[PDB]
Amino acid sequence: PMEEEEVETFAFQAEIAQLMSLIINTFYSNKEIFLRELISNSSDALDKIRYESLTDPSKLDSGKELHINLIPNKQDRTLTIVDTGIGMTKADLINNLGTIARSGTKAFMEALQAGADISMIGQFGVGFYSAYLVAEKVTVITKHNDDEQYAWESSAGGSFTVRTDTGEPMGRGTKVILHLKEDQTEYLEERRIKEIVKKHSQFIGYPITLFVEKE
Ligand SMILES: Nc1ncnc2c1ncn2[C@@H]1O[C@H](COP(=O)(O)OP(=O)(O)O)[C@@H](O)[C@H]1O
Ligand SMILES: [Mg+2]
Repeated sequence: PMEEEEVETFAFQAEIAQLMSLIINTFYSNKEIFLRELISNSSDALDKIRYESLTDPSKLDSGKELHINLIPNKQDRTLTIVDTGIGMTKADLINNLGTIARSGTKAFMEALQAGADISMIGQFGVGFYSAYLVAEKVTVITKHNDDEQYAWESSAGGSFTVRTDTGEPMGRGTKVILHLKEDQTEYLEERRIKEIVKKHSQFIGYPITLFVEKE
């Protein structure tokens, strides 16, 4: 019997859409900082569930281990960053990943126009959008204790979608799936991933593991 799935399409807030266009259509060196930004997000989400669990230990029923996994896939050209952090409810996903204005967005675009390094993006409260330095499409799968599993996705161009995820269940957390641009396949290489984790993400307070498919 044919399955039926609901999709909701949302417009990015106008300056977030302008920032995404600037990130995609301008050459930047130092693109590797995308991974620092996504690991930082995971670390923040791990902190949240860790503290929430102090008030309410049953919040870890959906899984006690607090960690980050990095999964390059050379066959489908994706790099996935998975955490067991707090996750996002549907409302969190729509509000925090594109609809609500970020106070730093205009300042950051001015800084970039004046020649700032793209590394400065996290300081402006818009670090997630660094994924578009290396990815043509991003899919975020997330599960929060309060709610069902959802999938957010965008290829930029001004819009994103949200749907209930019918894929593999996660117990709790977020997976960011980067569909890499053709010229950015270095970020599937185990040596390159280890290099940029060591350079930029050395003080994060949860274990990170890199899973490499046997060649
Ligand atoms: N791995 C994650 N788990 C939970 N929420 C996340 C994740 N990544 C991003 N988010 C949500 O998206 C928001 C935007 O992230 P970002 O653009 O990096 O800004 P910032 O980290 O400065 O808030 C975060 O504040 C958070 O609410
Ligand atoms: Mg961030």
